[PDB]
Amino acid sequence: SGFRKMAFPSGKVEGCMVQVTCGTTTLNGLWLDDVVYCPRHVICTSEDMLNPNYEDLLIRKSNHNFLVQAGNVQLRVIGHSMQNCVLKLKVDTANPKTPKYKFVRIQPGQTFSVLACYNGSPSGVYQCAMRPNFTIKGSFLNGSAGSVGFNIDYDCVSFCYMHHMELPTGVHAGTDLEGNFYGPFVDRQTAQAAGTDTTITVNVLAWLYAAVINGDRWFLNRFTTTLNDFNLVAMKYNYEPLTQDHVDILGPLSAQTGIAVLDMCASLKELLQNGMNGRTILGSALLEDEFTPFDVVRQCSAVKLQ
Amino acid sequence: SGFRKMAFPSGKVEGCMVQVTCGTTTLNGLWLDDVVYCPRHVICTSEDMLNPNYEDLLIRKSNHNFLVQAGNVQLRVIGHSMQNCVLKLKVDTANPKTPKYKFVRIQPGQTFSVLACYNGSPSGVYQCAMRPNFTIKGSFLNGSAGSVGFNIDYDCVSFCYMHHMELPTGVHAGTDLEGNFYGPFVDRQTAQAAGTDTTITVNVLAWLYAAVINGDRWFLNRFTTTLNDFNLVAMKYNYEPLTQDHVDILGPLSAQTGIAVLDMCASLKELLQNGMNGRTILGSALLEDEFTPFDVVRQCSA
Repeated sequence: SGFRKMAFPSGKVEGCMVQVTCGTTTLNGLWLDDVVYCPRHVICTSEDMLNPNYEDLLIRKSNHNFLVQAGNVQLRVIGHSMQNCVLKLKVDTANPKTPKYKFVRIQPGQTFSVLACYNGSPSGVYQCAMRPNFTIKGSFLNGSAGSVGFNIDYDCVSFCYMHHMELPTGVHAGTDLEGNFYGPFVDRQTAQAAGTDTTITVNVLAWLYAAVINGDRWFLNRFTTTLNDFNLVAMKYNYEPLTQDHVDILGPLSAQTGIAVLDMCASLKELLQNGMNGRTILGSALLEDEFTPFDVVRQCSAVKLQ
Repeated sequence: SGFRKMAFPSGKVEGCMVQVTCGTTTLNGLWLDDVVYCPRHVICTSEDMLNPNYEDLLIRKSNHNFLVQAGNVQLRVIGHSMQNCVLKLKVDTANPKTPKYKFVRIQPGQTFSVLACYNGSPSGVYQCAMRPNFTIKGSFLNGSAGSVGFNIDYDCVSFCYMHHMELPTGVHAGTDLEGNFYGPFVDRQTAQAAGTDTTITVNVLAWLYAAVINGDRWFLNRFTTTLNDFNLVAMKYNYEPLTQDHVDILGPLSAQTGIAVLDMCASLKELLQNGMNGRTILGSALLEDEFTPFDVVRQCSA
């Protein structure tokens, strides 16, 4: 029992992290087969970051201006190219530790594990969600760029995030592994702001189910609301609107608990309007929105009476 | 910036997890050099768990009763001995992925990473604190026993916890890697209760320093206190005592932010006596006590 924000074991991704130097800048890269992926702003100097012309910066480079290290093993760079906001370095050696992998672009509300790295070395792992404003509420310092987010299904690693920068409100932005940014952000050291961040309603509901399964049930109401009725309250408290597809996703959690989904919505409604009266839910004083319904299912398996 | 429960990367520990089976009982083992460490209840049926005589149960086993499986390769057990509540199985192959390691017994309030495993196969990793009542609040299902807790210091894995069992409140109980339980618990199926938990005061202060480092500045007040006066309020609010040794541990964070340790004691005293008045600290409406001072510097400094 118990219920924790849990990250995937990071060993497979650790086997892919390398150090990428260009000029005087070191950050992290991802070594898959014979390609190293990393943020293109590794070619900037500290003078270049207000409005870099990345094409112009890159034609000034050659393979000799990149140093890639996989641990103490040197990787000879034999090609480079720029795809959107990621640099792809071709190297003379395919990574023998390459897992089965995919590149996927996740939707807001979906979670993933982050392996934070500095100078090519894994430093920590933790669980994150793509927020509705396309930021990540992470923990990153200077030198973390090129850290990646991922999920593991079976033995296949789905890479979904590569980290580029920190917005001044203390949240983080980055790209998929094809280099397309999540959200309206660009890789420059300019003034940009996260949009208003809303709460992921479906995930809050899944977390409440997790609380019920683990015995925390003080907040339930035998009351049924409607989708339209709930959504009026949702917009008042800056919650993502709830769709019928959200209700479908929560069907299995609903069967295991014997609490219908619109009952749980009425329970969540009452928490929004009245607060939690000084009690906690799963050790938390806030409504938690970074567990997906699948994340809850993996961690709270139960017998079904038939 | 940002502050998050952050575990150490699990790769070096994943290379040590094996599956240990004795009869119809399977749990997790830690393979280091030519030894596998696992909870001794691997040698029990459902019936034995009521009141096991572990010595008599073990002396009835042989090497061949023990199935150790590392991935797709089985290892031969070539000796077995019991150390307190853990079993040490000698295996005929030294783990080529053995990291530099040490075994440490940790104190309440310290944190560690847990690599939850089922059937010898890693499932997930997360941070835990050793509570003052010597339990942890983890996420362990049946079959997770033998999962281990660890810190990584440079190239070295300090193993400090191995999981054994679940208590009636859903908290978890375990041993160090010498098989000595944390807390008054025993590896038998009888009613045992976690003691009254207390808030790890020095960790709360460390978390407040982490807030200020991130920019959450509002709880500060230039009112101050003595250590003896602060603890009087601490006692009443079920907070652990704050020792001079705790004040020393916070010294490095004190000089980073510029806030004297007892000044942050005075601010937390105000937080306890009034509540937070609807605000949050580091995106929490509660005073978080599961980040040590070392955990904070790990996340805010170079």
